[PDB]
Amino acid sequence: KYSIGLAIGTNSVGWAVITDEYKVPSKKFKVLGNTDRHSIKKNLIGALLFDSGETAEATRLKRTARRRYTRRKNRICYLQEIFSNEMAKVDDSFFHRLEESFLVEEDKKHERHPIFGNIVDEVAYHEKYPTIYHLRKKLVDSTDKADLRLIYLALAHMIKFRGHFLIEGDLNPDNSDVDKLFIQLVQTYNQLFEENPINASGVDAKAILSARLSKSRRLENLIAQLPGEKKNGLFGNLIALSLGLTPNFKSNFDLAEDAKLQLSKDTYDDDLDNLLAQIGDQYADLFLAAKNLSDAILLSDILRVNTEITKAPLSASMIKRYDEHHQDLTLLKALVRQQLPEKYKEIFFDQSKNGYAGYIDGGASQEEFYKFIKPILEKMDGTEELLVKLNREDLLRKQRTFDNGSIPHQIHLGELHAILRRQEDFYPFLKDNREKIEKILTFRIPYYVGPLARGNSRFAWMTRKSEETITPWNFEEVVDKGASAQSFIERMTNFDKNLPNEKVLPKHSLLYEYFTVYNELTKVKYVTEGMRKPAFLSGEQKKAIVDLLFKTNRKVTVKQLKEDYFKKIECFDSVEISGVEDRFNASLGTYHDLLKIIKDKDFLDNEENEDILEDIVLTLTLFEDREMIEERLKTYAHLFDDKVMKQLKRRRYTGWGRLSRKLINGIRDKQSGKTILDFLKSDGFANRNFMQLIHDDSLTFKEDIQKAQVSGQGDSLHEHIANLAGSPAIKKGILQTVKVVDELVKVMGRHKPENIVIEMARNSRERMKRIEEGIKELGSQILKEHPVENTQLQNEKLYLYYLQNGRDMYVDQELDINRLSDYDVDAIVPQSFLKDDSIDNKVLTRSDKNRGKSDNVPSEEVVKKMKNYWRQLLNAKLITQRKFDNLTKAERGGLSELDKAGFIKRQLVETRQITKHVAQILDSRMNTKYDENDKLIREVKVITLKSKLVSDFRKDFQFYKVREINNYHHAHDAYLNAVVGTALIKKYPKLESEFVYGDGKATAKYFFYSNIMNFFKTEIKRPLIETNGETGEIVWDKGRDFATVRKVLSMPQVNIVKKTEVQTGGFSKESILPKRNSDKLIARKKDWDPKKYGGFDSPTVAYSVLVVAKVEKGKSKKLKSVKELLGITIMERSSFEKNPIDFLEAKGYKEVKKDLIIKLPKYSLFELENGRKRMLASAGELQKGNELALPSKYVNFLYLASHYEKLKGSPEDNEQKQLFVEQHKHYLDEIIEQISEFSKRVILADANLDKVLSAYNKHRDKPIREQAENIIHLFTLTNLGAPAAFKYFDTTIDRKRYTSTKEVLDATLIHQSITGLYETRIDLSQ
RNA sequence: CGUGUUCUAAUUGAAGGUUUUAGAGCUAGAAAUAGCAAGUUAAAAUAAGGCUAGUCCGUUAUCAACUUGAAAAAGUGGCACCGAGUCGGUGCUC
DNA sequence: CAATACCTCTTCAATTAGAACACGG
DNA sequence: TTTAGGTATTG
Repeated sequence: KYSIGLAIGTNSVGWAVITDEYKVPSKKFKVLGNTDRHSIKKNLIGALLFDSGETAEATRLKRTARRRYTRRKNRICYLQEIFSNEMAKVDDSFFHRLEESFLVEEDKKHERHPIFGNIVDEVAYHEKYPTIYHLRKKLVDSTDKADLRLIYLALAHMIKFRGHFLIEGDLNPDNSDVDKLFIQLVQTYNQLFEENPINASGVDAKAILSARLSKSRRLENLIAQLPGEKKNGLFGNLIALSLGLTPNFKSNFDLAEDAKLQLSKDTYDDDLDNLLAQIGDQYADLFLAAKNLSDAILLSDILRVNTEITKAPLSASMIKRYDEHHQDLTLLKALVRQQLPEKYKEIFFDQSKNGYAGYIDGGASQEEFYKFIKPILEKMDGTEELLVKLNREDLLRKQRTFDNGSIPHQIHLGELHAILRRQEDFYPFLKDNREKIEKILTFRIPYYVGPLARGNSRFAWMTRKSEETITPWNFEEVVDKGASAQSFIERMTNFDKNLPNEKVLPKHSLLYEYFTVYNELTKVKYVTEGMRKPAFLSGEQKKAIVDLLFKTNRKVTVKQLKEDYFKKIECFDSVEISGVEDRFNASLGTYHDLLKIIKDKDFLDNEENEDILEDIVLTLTLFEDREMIEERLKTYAHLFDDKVMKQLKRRRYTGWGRLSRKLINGIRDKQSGKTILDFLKSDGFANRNFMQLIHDDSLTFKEDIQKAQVSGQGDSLHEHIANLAGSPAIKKGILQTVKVVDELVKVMGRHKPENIVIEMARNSRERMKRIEEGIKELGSQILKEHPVENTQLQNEKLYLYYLQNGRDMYVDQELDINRLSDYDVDAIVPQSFLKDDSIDNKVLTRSDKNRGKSDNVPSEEVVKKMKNYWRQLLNAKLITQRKFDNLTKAERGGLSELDKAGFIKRQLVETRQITKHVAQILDSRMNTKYDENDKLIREVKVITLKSKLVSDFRKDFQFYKVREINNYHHAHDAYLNAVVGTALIKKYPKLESEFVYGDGKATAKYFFYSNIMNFFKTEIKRPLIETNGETGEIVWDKGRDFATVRKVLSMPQVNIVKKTEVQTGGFSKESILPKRNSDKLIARKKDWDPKKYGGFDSPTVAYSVLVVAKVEKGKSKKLKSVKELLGITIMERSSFEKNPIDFLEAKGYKEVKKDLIIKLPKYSLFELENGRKRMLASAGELQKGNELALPSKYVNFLYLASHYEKLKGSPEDNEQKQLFVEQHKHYLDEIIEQISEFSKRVILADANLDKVLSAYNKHRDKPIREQAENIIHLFTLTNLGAPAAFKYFDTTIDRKRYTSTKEVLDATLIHQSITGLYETRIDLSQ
């Protein structure tokens, strides 16, 4: 006789229970435990809060990291295992010192000095070769045998930090001189293209190409010197290509299909080559000439140093940085001595202040130290060159800085190679292992290979040819690499909804194509002059149509049918076709795709070869990497010409279908012995449809399927709640709410509800890049003209201006950067139709009156001027298809009366699909009973509501919601949603299809919805009491019921249950604190004394536990008795559970009482004394446990007082509210008295409270809007949970935390329900 | 069907940061002190660590209590009424 | 004791897959 | 992107 309404949010879940007259019931419960009480009475409405659920994204980037860090450790491992024999010969302990290089001299086992043991020599190496990049030049240059331990020393370093694989190819650093290389291209292109000849013109190609200027520009700067060549003309692309780019010369050679080329991209050498043959072999020389330049320029940025001396440029550059520090370090210090020597300690000796002494020795970034000395360099004179260097960002470089990593790995490998070649003569073992050693630097598992697991990884999927250990060297052979690649993908791709078991067919499969075609053809009607009835296409006719027309054309069209087949074959001079649009919707595209590739039409037609064409496409869809693609294209390799095969690889396919293969031809109807495809071709008489067939009872197809949906019988609840497409947090809530219902029903005597009413409610650097790119494609200097910062664009009217590129969207005029305030944000589509605050639906222009009518999308006039302008933006990606299409819409017709009706509806019916399964799951769990007909006995209605019913209802009925006062409102919001949705479908059963779950003309529809919520009101002239005119049933009573709502709303006691959740996650703050004398510090590794070595700190605690036990005090070690809290940290927790006592004793607690220990999750609740209540938060601290049941009038009063966004109300009413603000303006004192009395009673943090009071007291003069909003601010001290910062108008009130758990220890412990209804109460004295 | 954004799940890379150690500091001066020279680099751990010993796994999800289960998860607590500062009383069942 | 006041690893690359949602045709 | 438990500091 009751109904349950619930609110499901990210962090909260609101529930309620309602009588037959919208009252809320009031039951007396039991209370297990030792306390005197044996029952308590509580209301039937409330909210269960919790911590927001957390996504796996951080954890995965952890998962990734750990797999990542160790592999790098492994590379440093293979060098040693290569080296071990020859290193012991040379040195016994070199490797041992390195492993133990970290340990303290006292704990050091071998000689402290890693490289040579001796103190004297190590000093020597460090001063001939002071930075490891001084050593890296030597052994790529020197032709004199060198100490092996220096050689390994070089090698690991490159391997440990190796360079990025963004670019894959081979680099011959014979490319140092760009001018020479470029000039050589001018030559070979002239020879190729005698008719139009370039002139080199003495461009500082090295100078032009070399420069930092943006990549697109340089090719422009180069073509600005040429005497009159087009940018996109053949030369231009080539030039553009060497600089990393993906130009296109398809337009100069008019290839039918676009021919796009990146040197960097893996698919280049063939790609040009696959292309190159097609333009003649002659050019091929031209591109290589281009690559050779690319190599010389490509590396240009890492070193501008003359190539000619050095075969190891990148490292040589670092030597350069070192020298350019030294003399600028002498000259700075020297200059400071020359002027302002007095302030010289701060700059160098003192770490703290960002001084150079800070820079080397303190936590001072390169950007933190460059902006410290900026005044000083300026303030000083004679430093002018110095200033120039800094502005360049070159002032005092360090060898490791954030940027490196635009160093490709192929010079780090360019330099590994030079060393081995250099010294393999001295040492035979290198030539034996040069390949291995290079392969260590070279080798990266691909993504599709996955973790090299052996059956123990939830994550990995690869499969093994040989079970021997995998080493970079043996890799291809051990891993079933291709097969593994098909495994990568076949776990993230779909299964048929109809058939769970069969994995979905790829999109470009011929069979889907013979299915789509034969299906769209099944309902073609045709008529001619002679016939009585227009009739279906016959089986003979369809096959004839598919074979002739479709197999001959990509697209088959209506008059292709009329004249090509009927006239040609059936000779109907003229015909009428009912079935189709201008052309058939499907096409036999894949059939056509192939015909071009292999040119054997009968082959495609032949049935026997048909499983090849699906295992061609399943392999062509399935794979990304062209080398990978080849492997399974060998299996069918024998038949085709070699020339085709090369062609075959290129046309890769994408996307996947929804239909399987046993469906389309998989299953056979028993009586008729035909599969759907069979059915589709040749259903005699009526031509049944896929949909039809799947519901033809006469047919077995529905029946057979029936088993398929059933198999596995669904899955248990979280197994299902964790597969719904949505927020991780939202799913957590979805679960929690059902755990509420099964109680609320359990509570209501296991009596199922009449109605269950559900609601759900609804980047800093992202803005920077999108603009960054957009201007670049646009090429405007507007970004240059005015620059801005990454922290600035959370303000739209600023941010919008940039996407619009400083021009009026509706006006074609430039914009005032400074006075954005005068201008107006305009939402393209009016808010009344839809509520959109997105960058997608907003625009900024001076006046929002130039778009057009208030009541429509921007006017035809607006589109005409700037439709074109809107294209530059879309291409720039400065706007979007959603943003664009609406903007251009008016030429599509402005929103039709049909459109408007649609928006007004969607405000009220929830079409959000995440809120659907949730609705569905309730129905399924709730209604299990089955009637004699297959039909379902729906005994609980489910209802989904949009927020706007309830949110508006408070606005129009004096039920205002102030979130800030209390956590209560999340619970009122079920109640309202309960009675709203119950009373709705008691007046309009017709809407039950829309509002409840289970199976032009618009203008009126607009009316029907807009006024739907009228009936509650007395005047809009409505009768007080509502009814169903059909059933003679009462639904509403304006007088009695409204009063009831107020009675429910202001109820003093609501159930508010912070979920007790055990803490999880990282053990402690990731930061590694320096060695300290603290027992707080945690030893980073099991041997490493943090007093000695440094450690972590700040461990989080998965749950605390009360030990009532004894410890010894004093020399006597007398055993006293304690009862304290011991938090068990998350490193510790695993250890605890194996045995607590042994673990507990270890801490030193003695004669621990085994039975007494009680696990306490974070957020546990104790009520001590006055009814002041507290939630555990950490072992040492507790949280505000109390809620404020503010009498409503104060709740109502404030909402108006804050006066949010001024007033949105209808004008006459606004007068009505105001007097009451100041009739009851004295209420403000009442509120403070309400906080003031309560704060004294429960919050119990007086030291602050006087402080708070005073702020209000001296601000009595200030207006209510000011004072009024702020009092709302002041609620923050009050609120359930943990202290945070807050202020009155300018006065900031710091928090007061609760610093020990002692006061809990002889107090009540409350273990409540998932609802707060059932409790068990524990008086802690013992 | 086409397209596009957004968000989620997985995999495979790069660059910094941090932490002890190694880069013979000197000149005075009994000393705290005070004069100047030096600084740019490397090694190593990078969740403690687990057994299934992999170039594997190690921060998501799920969690009142009590009886019971390995775990999953099943089982446990009268009703009415009048009233309201976090549930208080009444009558009834019991 | 419990009042104040500081601290909290970061920023980039590449590849697949699928909902969900909103424009067009 | 800011909270809200851990840390040692000062009165």
